[PDB]
Amino acid sequence: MNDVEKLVKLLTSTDSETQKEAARDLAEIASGPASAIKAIVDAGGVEVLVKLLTSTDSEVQKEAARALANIASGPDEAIKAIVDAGGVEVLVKLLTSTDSEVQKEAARALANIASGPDEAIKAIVDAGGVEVLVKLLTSTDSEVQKEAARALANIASGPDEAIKAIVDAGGVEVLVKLLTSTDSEVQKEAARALANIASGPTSAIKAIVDAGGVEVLQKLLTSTDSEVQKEAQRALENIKSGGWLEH
Amino acid sequence: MNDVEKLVKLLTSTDSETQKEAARDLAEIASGPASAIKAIVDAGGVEVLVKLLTSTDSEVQKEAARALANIASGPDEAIKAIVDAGGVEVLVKLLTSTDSEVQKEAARALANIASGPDEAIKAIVDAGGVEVLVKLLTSTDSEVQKEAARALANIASGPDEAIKAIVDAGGVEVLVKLLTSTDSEVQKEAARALANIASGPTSAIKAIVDAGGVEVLQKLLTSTDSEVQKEAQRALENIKSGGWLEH
Repeated sequence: MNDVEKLVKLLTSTDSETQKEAARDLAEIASGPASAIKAIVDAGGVEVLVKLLTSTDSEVQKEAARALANIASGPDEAIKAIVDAGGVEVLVKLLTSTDSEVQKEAARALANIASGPDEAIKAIVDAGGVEVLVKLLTSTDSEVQKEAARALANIASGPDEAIKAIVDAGGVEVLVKLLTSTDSEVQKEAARALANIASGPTSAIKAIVDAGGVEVLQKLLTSTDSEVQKEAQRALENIKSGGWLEH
Repeated sequence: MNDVEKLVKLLTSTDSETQKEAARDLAEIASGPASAIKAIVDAGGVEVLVKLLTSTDSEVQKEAARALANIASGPDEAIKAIVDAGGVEVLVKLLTSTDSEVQKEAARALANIASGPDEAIKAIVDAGGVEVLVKLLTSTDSEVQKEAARALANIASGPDEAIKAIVDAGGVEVLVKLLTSTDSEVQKEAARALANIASGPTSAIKAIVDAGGVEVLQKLLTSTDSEVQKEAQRALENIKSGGWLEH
């Protein structure tokens, strides 16, 4: 066995300390090159990490989720490995963990998965992750809010079905509420999510209009944060086009 | 009125000669910069061109379709203008024109539209364009075959639903048959379409396998055409991954 294969073996230790440490080392390795990530994938690390997500020890869950989130930030092949191992359905369940770090890592992993191919986003939608993520937008934990908003923004950059899922879950109204959040990062992600939702079907534009989103986006044109301004402008222009008709 | 607005006005002439000529000049203008294309769009040219598609004069239809195809090769905003004007449903109908030039231009326009955002591809799928395009893959007209295959390849680069539409229409078997076509251009497009279909759901991989596509792609690894080889290799690697599970 090579070094990565040894770490992956330690993930199966019966000692939480050993498990957490192996997952932590794998997470660090995953934060490196795409080649390092491919090493973990070829070593069967994803399947094992996905199993660790079901650990009764939140510490193990958090570290395994963190490793997968780092892996999910790699090549599409890495993301596909996670999806094919059934990792999305499990990460969606961890979104409701009472442990905030588990929630955060789970959301960050889903957000990274959502930055992948349309098939990766579909996996999240089919797993019912959108409705759960929308609920997390109102988490009392700022970090959880940020990751949830970022995940939704990425999901909204996918196919029509993904945006429709956000709309049906009532996410538009919630995201519009977050446009005036004092948490800069949250506001930026909420603005990007809406700009993306606005490039979808006309029905999504209608939801934005109903939520009074046009008036809120208009005020953000004066935001001192250029990223928020930039997203607000893109969202407004998309709204002006009216979205794509559902024929 | 500016020069483009004048041309767009001539499209409504009662003289086919004037109409054809205006559409032809607009097509030429559209083959230029993105700014030139935006000029036509802002002048309301798309709506008018889409109406000309319903002309009883095949000569007018062909020239209007040609102008729209050139327009569709521009910015996503140009493609959206076509979709929002109901141009896709009409172009789909022209695919079955007995006039080969109309078929070719209609297919080329749809192919260009399909190179756009996922919402543009969805419009084609919802209009039932996939099944019609699959039928055109066996057209006795080589050019029509090429445009149809190119359109399907682009459609296959979209969301899961788009690939599923190709599979349900029996397109996979047909595309595999075209892999051994003597028409280089057709073969290249068929290979790209399959490579794209292979990055979809596992069910699409299964269709490729059933069609005996793995063995045909394997033989193309020896093709003297590097593009075919390159697509065959990509398709084979996608097949090896097994596609994305439908959870």
